[PDB]
Amino acid sequence: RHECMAPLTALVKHMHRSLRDLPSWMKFLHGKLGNPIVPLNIRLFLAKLVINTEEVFRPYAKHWLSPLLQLAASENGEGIHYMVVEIVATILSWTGLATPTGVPKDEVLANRLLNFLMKHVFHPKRAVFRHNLEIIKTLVECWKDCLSIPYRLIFEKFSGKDPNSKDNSVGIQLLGIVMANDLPPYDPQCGIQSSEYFQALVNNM
Repeated sequence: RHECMAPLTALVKHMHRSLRDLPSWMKFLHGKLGNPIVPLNIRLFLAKLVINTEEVFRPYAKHWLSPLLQLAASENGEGIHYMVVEIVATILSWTGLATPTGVPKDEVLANRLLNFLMKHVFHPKRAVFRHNLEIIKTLVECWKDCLSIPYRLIFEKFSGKDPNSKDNSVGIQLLGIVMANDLPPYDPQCGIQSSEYFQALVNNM
């Protein structure tokens, strides 16, 4: 809870009230954020400020998302996954008002964050884990454009070593949640085998 910057939020609110690029000392911030070469502390400061004041620069999300998007990628000290979930929720606070489809880079970074989340979608508390579950639910039900189901590693995270343990069921749950949308059940070019990829399902059942 690094908090020594509330007057920055106050002045941002005042500038919004006292006053499609809007360089109200803003494009300077966008440039200093777009480069992924800066100590992570400054990234944390700007992340807190945008998390507090996204509503000010609402008619600029179509350019705001991409530097934030690459900031989310490779995000490596007060708990990294915390700020990860808040920034992804804030960047998903809109659905059609801004979307990651204009450049190949946005789909690339969307795939990267997908990989990170699905390799890290678990918590023993089973409620914040469920919280992650509706996070994936919301993102898959909103975007459907930059999304690219891997079908390779998800195979073994639902299948596993075939134990009696209740470990891989998270994979089955995430498959069901993402398949609540109209996504294809299985891409033959993905998952390599694409045939016994469901045999693992029947063994798990």
